Amino acid sequence: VGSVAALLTVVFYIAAVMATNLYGATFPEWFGDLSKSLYTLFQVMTLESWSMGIVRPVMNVHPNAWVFFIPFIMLTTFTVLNLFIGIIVDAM
Amino acid sequence: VGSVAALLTVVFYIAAVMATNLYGATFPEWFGDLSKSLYTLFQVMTLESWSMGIVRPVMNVHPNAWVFFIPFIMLTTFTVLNLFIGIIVDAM
Amino acid sequence: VGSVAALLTVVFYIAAVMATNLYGATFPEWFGDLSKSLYTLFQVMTLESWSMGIVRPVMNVHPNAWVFFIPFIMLTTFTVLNLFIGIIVDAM
Amino acid sequence: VGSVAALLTVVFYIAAVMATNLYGATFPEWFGDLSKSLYTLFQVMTLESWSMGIVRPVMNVHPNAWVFFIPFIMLTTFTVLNLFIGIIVDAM
Ligand SMILES: [Br-]
Ligand SMILES: [Br-]
Ligand code: NA
Ligand code: NA
Ligand code: NA
Repeated sequence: VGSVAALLTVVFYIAAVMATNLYGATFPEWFGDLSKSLYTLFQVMTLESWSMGIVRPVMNVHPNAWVFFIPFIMLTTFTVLNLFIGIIVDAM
Repeated sequence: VGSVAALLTVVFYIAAVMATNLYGATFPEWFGDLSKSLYTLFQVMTLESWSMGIVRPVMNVHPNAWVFFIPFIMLTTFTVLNLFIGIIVDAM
Repeated sequence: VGSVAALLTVVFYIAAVMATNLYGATFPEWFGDLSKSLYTLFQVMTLESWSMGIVRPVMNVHPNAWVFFIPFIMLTTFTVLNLFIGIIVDAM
Repeated sequence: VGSVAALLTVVFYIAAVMATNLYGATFPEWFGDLSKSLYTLFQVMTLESWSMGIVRPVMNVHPNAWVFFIPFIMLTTFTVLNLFIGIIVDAM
């Protein structure tokens, strides 16, 4: 469980650094600093307004933004589910 | 199953009291009384418009609001999933 | 699996009849006929805009609407998850 | 796991071709080409704004659009969950 939880933290910090660099200047409310980026990527992970609210407005400036966000979703959504199931099975 | 269901009820009432106190005055439609608070925190748990609809408007007045909401989500989303899986396994 | 799938169909039709009757006149686009109601309740089940998009506008006319929708969500979200897990385990 | 992952890829490409053909002319931002279609159908799968954001605007032009989208959701949401659970069990 600890290895999976540490993997997600490292992935979350690398992604939030990457997103600050890529979309910070063009989208400062969502990715203007590391803290705004970490909060936004958490929102993207929970799936909340990920496309209509964040990704589509971003893609109008950065067409390839889907190469960042879609894999981020596919990985974090799998890892979180694997972490929760892992913690539940270990507690049993 | 009963212990997990009781844990969530106690956590839900403490959070909705806390939210009434913190955000009630500045956001009365969402946290103006305990009943509005319990409804909103349920909506936050289901992930529905949690960030674009509630948390981002709140953070514009209370910058640290994420310290309340993010852990609330992480805990309730884990507990509910643990309660549903627990009820399914016990029925088998 | 068949018993769970039949339980959800009966619950979905009873709810969609109830919602047509209760909210049809005041909210015709969402519950004006049985077909619009069945579609809306499916959207409510997937959690999509359930509160900001449907339930909050409804509650402004019908304050108690949460007594219908919250249990509907709690039941269908549990049943669907139980049906999917049940179908997966039976296939193994 | 490989058979389930290949089934989803074939289903995703057939659906995105079908959606390009059906809704491309009337809704070009969402289904104007295969690339836009594949992105939108992924967003529909994650449940993000599927009804208020995409399906309801589409249904105002194509009333039967629900015959495409509802089964697409029911199938992909089941398959993805079956793929993730399958990958987790195989890793154990
Ligand atoms: Br989470
Ligand atoms: Br479903
Ligand atoms: Na959602
Ligand atoms: Na969801
Ligand atoms: Na939403």
